[PDB]
Amino acid sequence: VGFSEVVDTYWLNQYVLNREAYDYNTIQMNYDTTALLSAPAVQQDYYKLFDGSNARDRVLGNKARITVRVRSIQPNGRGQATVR
Amino acid sequence: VGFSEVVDTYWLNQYVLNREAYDYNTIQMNYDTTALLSAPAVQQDYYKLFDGSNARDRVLGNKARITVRVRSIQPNGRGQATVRFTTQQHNSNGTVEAPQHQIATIGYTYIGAPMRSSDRLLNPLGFQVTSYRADPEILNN
Amino acid sequence: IQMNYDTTALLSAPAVQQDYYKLFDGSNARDRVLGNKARITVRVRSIQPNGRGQATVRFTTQQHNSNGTVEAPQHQIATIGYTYIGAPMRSSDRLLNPLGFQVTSYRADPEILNN
Amino acid sequence: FTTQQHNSNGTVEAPQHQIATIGYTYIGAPMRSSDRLLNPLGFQVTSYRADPEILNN
Repeated sequence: VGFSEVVDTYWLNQYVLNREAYDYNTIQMNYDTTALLSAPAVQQDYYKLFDGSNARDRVLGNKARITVRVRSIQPNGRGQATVR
Repeated sequence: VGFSEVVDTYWLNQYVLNREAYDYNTIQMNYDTTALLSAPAVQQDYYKLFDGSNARDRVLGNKARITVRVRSIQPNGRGQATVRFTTQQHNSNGTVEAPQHQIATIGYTYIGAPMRSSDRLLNPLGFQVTSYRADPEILNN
Repeated sequence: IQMNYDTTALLSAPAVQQDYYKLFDGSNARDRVLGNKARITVRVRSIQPNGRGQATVRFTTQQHNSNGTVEAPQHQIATIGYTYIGAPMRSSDRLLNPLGFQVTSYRADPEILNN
Repeated sequence: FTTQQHNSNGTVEAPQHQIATIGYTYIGAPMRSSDRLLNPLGFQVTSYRADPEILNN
């Protein structure tokens, strides 16, 4: 049975925007996307932002939302870039 | 060891194109259509784009126009999809501005068939945007 | 027009598509007569189905132009024979006609306003 | 044809415009006094529909 700069700046932008932004209505995709674009260490740091009494899910919840936009990204080396 | 979307993308396209686009000559239909395909919260956000001194109606007016086209839409969950599209500005002097790339995130549902002839002939399915945002795409290619 | 043109073809049986394409051919082509000097605005007032793939469309039309003038509006009635061919299998078609609407017969005559 | 609604509070609704399509025949004179004094010709509708008129004027 069983036998049968352009590219990096895009990812850096989408990562920051989705990571930092928040909307009760779309966050499940941004949340999973951020994790998909994060090393387990990073994923955990991110997941923790939605934990405890100060969780983004409780602080913003469905009462407030965060809008994020990237102005400029410039790579600076060997796996490293700055996002403004 | 050896053992080892069609309908929603249409509405999302038509919504973004009509919402983001502008032409003095056709905007009344795109404007009403956008509202018809929007939750009151969303409708208000949209209506406000035509208000004040920076209103699309005053900035573009009948001097400049916006052309919008959608490249690709991919649903990602439970009332949510990503729309990848472009936009450009044309004007009365015959010039064209460089095209921009944008990505919209749309939260949506359907409210069923409407009960007015002026609505059913535009949105029979009941498509409704409940949340909307669109950011510039950064072409880090 | 490029989108309306392709959309019309997308919603038309080959026989109908050809009838439509021909309106843009020859010296009397819409592309030469209207070109970029004049434009046509169309709005539908009412549609009522009457049978088995057939409906009546009551609509109006008017011509606008580059000199800022407008011709008196005309009234027309279309008779449309139609079916559906199901969902298309190309992204360029499904994002325009997912239902498969297709006109199999088409005519539109002037309305005589005997009011 | 046209149609309008009036009511007990003395108000009147805006008139609407409609168009009927009538399929018909005649069945000849009826054989009852209560019918011949109303439809002696035998008029009979065999199919009927009426849709709103769209005043695209």
